[PDB]
Amino acid sequence: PRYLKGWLEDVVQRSQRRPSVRASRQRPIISLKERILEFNKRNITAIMAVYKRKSPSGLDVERDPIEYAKFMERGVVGLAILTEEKYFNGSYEDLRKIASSVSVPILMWDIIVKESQIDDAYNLGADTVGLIVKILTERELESLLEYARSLGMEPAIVIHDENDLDIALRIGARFIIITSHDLETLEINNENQRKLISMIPSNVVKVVASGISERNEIEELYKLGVNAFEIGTSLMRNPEKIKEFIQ
Ligand SMILES: c1ccc2[nH]nnc2c1
Repeated sequence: PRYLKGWLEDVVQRSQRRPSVRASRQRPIISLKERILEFNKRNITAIMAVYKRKSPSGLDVERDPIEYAKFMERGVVGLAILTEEKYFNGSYEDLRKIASSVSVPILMWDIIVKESQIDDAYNLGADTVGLIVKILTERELESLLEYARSLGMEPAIVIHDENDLDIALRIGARFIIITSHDLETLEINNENQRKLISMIPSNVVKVVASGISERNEIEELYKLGVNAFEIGTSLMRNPEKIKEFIQ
């Protein structure tokens, strides 16, 4: 990984040490990227709900993971499940239970630094993972992107800024998450969001993550050509908002 400081440096060490999990998957991979393109074609709003009990910015909630996933299943294009353990209070067990219990594609949301975590996502039943340009060197991103593809996954490459986007396009990303989360400060910062969306080429499926809490926000972003929307903290607090997002 890159040289890092702070809570991200802690998580990267934790990820580096994390043992490979005993698990095996119960259905073939379903491409999240392709399901997004199918929603788009059907003129259906494509929401990726996130399951997480805690977040480094302070979310703290208890909700049963299988009940949340089944509630969400009919409304979402897919689910992102936290498996990072310390700051999000997730676990691979949450992903094992969810991916065996619902039919929609699953992204395993974690800080991925090594091939064996991608093997963990595959063996736990996930269809894809995020690879974060701020964590990884360009060489490690190329290597992990190819490794994920070799398992039949198309990973989402996560970007925060223009330097990240230049790397994501150079390595041949076809699936990007644009996040407004500042890893320092841990605040939502949308100042570059519109510019970055406008710089993503036609061959790349784009998803936004930015503390979305209103249908109006999704509406405005869809007009800019965003394909799907990662929504986490608002749905963890009020799951019933899924209707407002997709009605
Ligand atoms: C990993 C996987 C998905 C993400 N969405 N925003 N930030 C992410 C990091």
